[PDB]
Amino acid sequence: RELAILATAENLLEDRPLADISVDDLAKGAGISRPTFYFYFPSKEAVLLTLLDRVVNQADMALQTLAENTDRENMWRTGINVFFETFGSHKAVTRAGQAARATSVEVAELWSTFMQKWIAYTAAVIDAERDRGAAPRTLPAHELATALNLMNERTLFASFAGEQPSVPEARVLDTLVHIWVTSIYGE
Amino acid sequence: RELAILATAENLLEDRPLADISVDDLAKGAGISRPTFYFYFPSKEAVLLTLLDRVVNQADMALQTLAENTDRENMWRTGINVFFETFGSHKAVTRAGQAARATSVEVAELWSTFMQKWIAYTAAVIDAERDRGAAPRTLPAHELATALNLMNERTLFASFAGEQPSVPEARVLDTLVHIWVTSIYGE
Ligand SMILES: CCOC(=O)Cc1nc(-c2ccc(S(=O)(=O)NCCC(F)(F)F)cc2)cs1
Ligand SMILES: CCOC(=O)Cc1nc(-c2ccc(S(=O)(=O)NCCC(F)(F)F)cc2)cs1
Repeated sequence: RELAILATAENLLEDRPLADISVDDLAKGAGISRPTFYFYFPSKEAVLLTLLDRVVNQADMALQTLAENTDRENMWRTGINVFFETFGSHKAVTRAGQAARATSVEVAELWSTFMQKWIAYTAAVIDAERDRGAAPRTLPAHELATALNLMNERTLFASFAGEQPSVPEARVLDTLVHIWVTSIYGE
Repeated sequence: RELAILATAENLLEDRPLADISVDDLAKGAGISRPTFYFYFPSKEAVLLTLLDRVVNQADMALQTLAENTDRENMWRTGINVFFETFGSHKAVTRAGQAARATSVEVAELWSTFMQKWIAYTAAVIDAERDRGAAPRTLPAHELATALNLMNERTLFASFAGEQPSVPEARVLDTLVHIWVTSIYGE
C-alpha cells in the first residue's frame, strides 16, 4: 500500500503538477481511503520527498557500483551516464522534486546533501588523476567539480523538461562529456 | 514615483522574499497610497518583472558594447564578467527573479528570450574562432554554447545566493573562465 501510493504519485506526476494532485487522487489510485493514506504519509509533499529520496539513492548506489569496480573519456562518460539514465528514467519525479526545492526544506536539504557527496567524489577522482600525472594541476579540484556538477544539474534537467533553451536529450551526454574531459585534462 | 516604487522593491527584496512584501510596503516606501500604486503597476509581481527586465537589459547592453569594439582567455573573461558584475550588483533582484520563473510565465519568457540571445551570440563567437582556425571543430557550437550558458546561470546564481553547494563568489569567475576556454579550445 506504501508502494501503491508511491507508484500512483509517480504516474500522476507524469500528467500534472503536485499542486494539481490531491490526497484523494493518491488514495483512490492506491485503492485505500484518505484517512488510510494519512497512516502512510503526513502529506502529498512527503510522498514526493520519498519518491525523490529513492531516485537520488538509486543514482548514488549506481555511482558507488562504478567506484568499487577503459580510457579517461569513457570513465567520465560512464559516471555522467548514471545520472542521465537514472534521472532520465524518472523525469516526472526529477521535475517535481527540483520544483519542490523552492518550497520544501527537506527536499532542498536532500538535494544539497547528495550534491555535496557527488562533488566530493568528482574532486577525489580529479585529484587521483592529478596524483598519477594524467590531469594537470589547474583549478582547485573541488571548485572545478562544483561547477561541473551544477552544469550537469541545470543542463540534464533543462533537457529532460524540454526547456527553451536546452540541449536536445539525444545530444546532452556527448555535450557534458566533452566539457568534463576538456576542463579536467586541458591546460 | 515609478522609480521610487522600483527602488523600494529592490531595497525590500534585499531583506525578504516577494511573498513577504505587500503593495502597502511598496506604496509606503515610495511615498504614495495603495490605489496610487495600482496606477503604475497591476501587482507586486509586475514590479519584480520590471526590475528583472532592467537588470537583464543592462547585462545585454554591456555585452553589445564589448561586441561592437587581447588574448582569447581575456576575451571570454571580459564577457563572462558582464554577467558576474551586472547580476552580482543586483543579487536580490537576481534571486527573486529566478524564483519567479516557476510562478510567472512573463518572467520565464523574459529569461528564456535573453538566454536564447546570449547562447546564439556565444555560438557565433565560437564559430568565428573556428573559421579563423583558433578553435577546433569539436561539438556543434550551439550545443556547447547552450551547456556553457546553463552552467553560468546555475553556478553564478548559486554563488550569489551562498547555496550549499556553490563556488565561493571570489573564485567563480576564474572557475567559469577555465571551463569555457578549455572546452572551446580543447580537442
Ligand atoms: C572510477 C569511477 O569514476 C567515475 O565513474 C567517474 C566519475 N563520475 C562522477 C560524477 C559525479 C557527478 C556527476 S553529475 O554532475 O552528473 N551529478 C550531479 C548533478 C545531477 F545529479 F543533477 F546530475 C557525474 C559524474 C564522479 S567520479
Ligand atoms: C568579441 C566579444 O566577445 C566576447 O565578449 C566573449 C563572449 N562572451 C559571451 C558570453 C555569453 C553568455 C555568458 S553567460 O553564460 O555568463 N550568460 C548567461 C547566463 C547568465 F545570464 F545567467 F549569466 C558569458 C559570456 C558571448 S561572446
